[PDB]
Amino acid sequence: EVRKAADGVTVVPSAKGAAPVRLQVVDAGIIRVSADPDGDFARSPSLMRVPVQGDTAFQVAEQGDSVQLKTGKVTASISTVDGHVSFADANGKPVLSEVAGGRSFAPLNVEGKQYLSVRQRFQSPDDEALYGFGQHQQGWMNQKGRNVELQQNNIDMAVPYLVSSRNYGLLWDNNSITRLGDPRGLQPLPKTLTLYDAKGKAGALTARYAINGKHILERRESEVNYQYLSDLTKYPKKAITKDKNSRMQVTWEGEIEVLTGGEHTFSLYSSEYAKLYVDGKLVVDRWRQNWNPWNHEFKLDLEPGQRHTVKVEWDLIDPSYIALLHRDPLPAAEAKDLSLWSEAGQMIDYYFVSADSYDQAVAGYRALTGKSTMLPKWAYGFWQSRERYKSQDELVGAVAEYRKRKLSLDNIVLDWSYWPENAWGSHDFDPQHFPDPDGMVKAVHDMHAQIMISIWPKFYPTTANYKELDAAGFMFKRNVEVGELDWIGKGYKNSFYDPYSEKAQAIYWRQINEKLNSKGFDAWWMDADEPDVHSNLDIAERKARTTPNALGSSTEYFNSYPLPHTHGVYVGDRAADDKRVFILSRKGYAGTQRNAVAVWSGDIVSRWDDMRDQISGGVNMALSGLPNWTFDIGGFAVEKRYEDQDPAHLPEWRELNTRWFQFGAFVPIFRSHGQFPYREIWNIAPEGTPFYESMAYYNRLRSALLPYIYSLAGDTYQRDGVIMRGMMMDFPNDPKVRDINDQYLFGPAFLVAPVTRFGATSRQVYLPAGSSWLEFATGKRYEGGQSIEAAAPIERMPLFVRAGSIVPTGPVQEYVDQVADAPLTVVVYTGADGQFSLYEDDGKGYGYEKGEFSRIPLVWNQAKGELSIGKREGSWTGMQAKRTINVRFVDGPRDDAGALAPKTDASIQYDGKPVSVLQR
Ligand SMILES: [K+]
Repeated sequence: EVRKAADGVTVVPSAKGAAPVRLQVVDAGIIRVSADPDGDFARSPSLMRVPVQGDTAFQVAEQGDSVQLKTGKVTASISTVDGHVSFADANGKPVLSEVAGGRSFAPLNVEGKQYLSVRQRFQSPDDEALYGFGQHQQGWMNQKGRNVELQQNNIDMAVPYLVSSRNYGLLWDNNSITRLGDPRGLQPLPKTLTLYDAKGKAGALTARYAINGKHILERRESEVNYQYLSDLTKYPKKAITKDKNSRMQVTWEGEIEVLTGGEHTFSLYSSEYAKLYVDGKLVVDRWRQNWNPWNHEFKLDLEPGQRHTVKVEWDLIDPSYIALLHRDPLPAAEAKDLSLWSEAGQMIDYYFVSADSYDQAVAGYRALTGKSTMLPKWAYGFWQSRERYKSQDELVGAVAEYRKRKLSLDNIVLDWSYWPENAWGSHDFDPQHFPDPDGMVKAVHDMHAQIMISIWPKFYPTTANYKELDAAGFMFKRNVEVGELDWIGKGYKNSFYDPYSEKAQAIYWRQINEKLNSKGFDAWWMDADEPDVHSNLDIAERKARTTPNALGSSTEYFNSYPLPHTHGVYVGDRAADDKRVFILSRKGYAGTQRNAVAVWSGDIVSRWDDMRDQISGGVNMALSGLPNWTFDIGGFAVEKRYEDQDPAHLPEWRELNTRWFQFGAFVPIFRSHGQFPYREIWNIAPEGTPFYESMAYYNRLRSALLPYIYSLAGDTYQRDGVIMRGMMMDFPNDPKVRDINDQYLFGPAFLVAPVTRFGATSRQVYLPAGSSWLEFATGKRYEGGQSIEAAAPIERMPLFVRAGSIVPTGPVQEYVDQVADAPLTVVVYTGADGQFSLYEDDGKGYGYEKGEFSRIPLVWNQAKGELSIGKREGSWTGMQAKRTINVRFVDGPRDDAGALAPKTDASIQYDGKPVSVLQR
């Protein structure tokens, strides 16, 4: 049967067991595909979707084995035999096809409900590149051929939108644990491997337990598994020590042999120090803080009948976590497919986005899930934070010292534990350490800074606020019922609230409005919203302690917690006054950009590996659709050699933080944070060192680049754009940029290549083909399509500017708008044609929604040597009707290249009427 609707068609395939399939035209280039064994297409209401104003017109043709739906941009074909869908572009060129017979549905019976675990396979060629699907920690730029599980965790963020080099995007509308690649996930070591111990006896590896390097006991183990709290009960009791000094060690040693040949993948999930050798070669060498283990993946080509040695070396403190897990190759018929799997839902439901560019793929995500709210302009200046300022004098003193040193600072952050110890969730202030919070806020504001404060979803059962939420049915009960104690003092019972209902959101915000917003705080730091009820619980317990919610089970809704949670604060803060909202959330999700939510990569560590990993994490985050993203400059948690401030390791501490500070100055939000040692510029290193010189320079350069940066921020809303750009976005025809994991573009102009090795004074940098490049620090010109050894002394990061870039700049400022009516300096990097439409607005309220913004077109014609400043369009409260515009040309080596106050070459008065500036 074929049934036509006003917005698409439903096909009931003739083959036995093939599911009915429905197509809906959302817009000319956006097609919804739903497949449901029952044929009714009933699902829980989508959380990520917003309505779309689109052209839903289409034509139908029915020919033989297929039904064709045609829009102005797409032809979608449906098999009448098995229902499989294939998409072609306007010219009939194939873009993406489902696998015929490529759907899977399996029953899942949990929490009194019935769900389907669903899988869709698509045909995928060897040369397809894939990006997005959230923000992850393997250092993978390209996701092709990789296995990636969406499971909200401290440092691992789920957003189910994927982008392809084949000119499409896919939104997978499911809120449960989800898998790209292998639908099975990671297996215990012996499931598809034969094991031999250190004496060659089959069936186990040899495990040895030690305290302070002294052997305690040895035993055979067929699994390497202390992954979660429930697994720790098997750790040998005589091998445990809780001394403040003392450490523990475990080794596993033996050999593995596979049962089927091919590419095998692995994860060493670990905290504290962990090494792994295969065939004598070191393949994992990692440190994380004991309470935040994560996956460290590797892969090997292996064939049956051949043994390979394995040696795991773990050095830990109580408690720490480890697991060695494995995936064997999929069947050949499946192994090359693009596969998407979800644990719980009602049907397969996804959206095909036709995309002539990577930019258009991101724009389709914003159409489907919401435009990205504008953030306040001050959010794009420098943020200073600490875990934690322990008194209001410490916080205010940090602001005062930035001002005394004339460094640039816009925003200061107050972390957790400002409340009385036994009153988490009251939002009260301990008067010993915060005697006058209203005065704290006023003192910060009087120094022209904004203040953000930590608010968790966490409540102690003794607080009035807990009891209010609980009496209304909006407190998860299990964590308090089992008596789980947190880490504060002697340990406190606690739980987290249920954000899914609008009544819960109203209560949560009302408590915060009365206690905190009334005091003038500017921004909300919405931490731990995975939610992180008790760290390192197994997944069954995380689910049980967050269920039921107002809509259903935490199995159906495992990844969606931050969306309603941040929504409630966004709506309440926006209703309370006319200023723009700012939220920093530890997790994003599909749609969170519509609630004025920036995100960060979580409690990563002060390690060069983690720094490097954030480059590909940030690029994939932007291609997933979330444009306001940051990290802790220098890392969150630190090894003992850094916390104890061992002078032997001070040079590396300073060099890591300096390189990471250079990098942070060129990501969407610029923010210093972390655990002790203190992270303010002068506490990293004193004035006189190259570290201080470097941090001060990039701190001030950021303020001069604000006109450029904020124009990009305007276009995250106006043009559904991004700020951090993968190199493939602007060079989609250069295959060499598809897999490079340590370079990116900061807007259209700046190629950024952070230095991630101790003692490096240079690094290799690949310059994309098709453009020439100007070295920011010197003006030296380099042709595209080459790798160079770029100079990188401790104090400077490799930075190159694309020929034809127009970069609006201003004077160095200690805070946003310090100098009112500042002159604008347009810097033109010559060598090709270019254009840049400068967006400006009041930076403060929602007037831009009603058209209160201006655009000044800037056009550079390389043949003529002419910068055209076009007619201004639009106006806003506080706009400069007449203004000074300086112009500076960089066409090659120049002595003041990269200077904070460089020489200008022309200066004109602009009143909105078009004006031309010639280089000759
Ligand atoms: K507001």
